[PDB]
Amino acid sequence: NLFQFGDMILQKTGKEAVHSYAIYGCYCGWGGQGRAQDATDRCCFAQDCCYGRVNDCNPKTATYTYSFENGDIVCGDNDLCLRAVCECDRAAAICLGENVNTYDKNYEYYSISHCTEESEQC
Amino acid sequence: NLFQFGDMILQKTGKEAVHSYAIYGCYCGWGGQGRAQDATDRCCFAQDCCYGRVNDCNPKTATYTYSFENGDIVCGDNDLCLRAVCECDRAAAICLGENVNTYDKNYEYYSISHCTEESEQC
Repeated sequence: NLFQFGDMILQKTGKEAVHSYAIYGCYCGWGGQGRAQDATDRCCFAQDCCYGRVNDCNPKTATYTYSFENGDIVCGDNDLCLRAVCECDRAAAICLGENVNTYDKNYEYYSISHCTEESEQC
Repeated sequence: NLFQFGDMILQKTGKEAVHSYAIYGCYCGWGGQGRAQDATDRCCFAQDCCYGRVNDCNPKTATYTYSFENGDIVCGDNDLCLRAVCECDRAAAICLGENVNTYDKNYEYYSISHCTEESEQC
């Protein structure tokens, strides 16, 4: 679920997701169309593609099992859907940590008016 | 996609989603666990259950066809998945409009610490 993903993001970026990623660019958090504004937004777009490939559960609300082993994120589910969602979140959180250096506050609160361009493809 | 849902929300509530719903309670926008804080949050929880029933597309990025006929929201897709996502958004936007009167700014920016309680069931 997104709060768990938010826990992963906190560990990898030091940022609270509800004040940042939840409203960043055209794809992070609330969005879904337009062009990914930068590397951070591209992580979110790739994660949405990833969610598109899990199977029968709702990624937003699927509550999975995970742990930090040292700093590494380890998904613990056996259940295929919970596990697949956890793997998408893990990968996306590492991607966000990798690109936190170029995080631009100017992309915060983007809305439909900034995200008109044709959507990205998976 | 969420920006289109945001367009529906704007028409029904007069509020810009990225500044409000996108970070409201335990279920609206960024969330997915805990207890729905109020009627508004319950709309979002029911919408997540609705998304759980559409079929093979990613609701966040599925770009559907809709129009306002007077004030009514009319989904125009033939495609089953796009249509089902549009119907979930339409229903959720009407629900949010119906409950805008009890919208509480105090539920804005809720995070995992406020949404610990056991999750709601569909």
